[PDB]
Amino acid sequence: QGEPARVRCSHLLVKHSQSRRPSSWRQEQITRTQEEALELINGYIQKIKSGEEDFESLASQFSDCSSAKARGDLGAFSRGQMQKPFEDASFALRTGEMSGPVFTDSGIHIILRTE
Repeated sequence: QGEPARVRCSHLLVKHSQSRRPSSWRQEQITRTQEEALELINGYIQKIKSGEEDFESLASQFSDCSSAKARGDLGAFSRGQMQKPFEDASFALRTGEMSGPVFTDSGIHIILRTE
């Protein structure tokens, strides 16, 4: 009750060979396994938690989503606009919180709720 109509999120996507589209601006063919993507995701999370790296800086360098060009920013979205697992994870975050690994048809994500 009272939920905001929209949230704004940045994310870092690591695709794998069973992503809906196993290709990105980084690689014409993404051949890593889902487990390898999860290992990379957990490595990125650790780098962010330790303060060695900034979330948006990692997303701009390493996210397999075209939103890497926007430093991970997807913009604001309402319910029904993102894939259900991503939507649910996003709306479950408090503003400024970062998720753990989120599994979608696109790959594995880290999500940072920015608004």
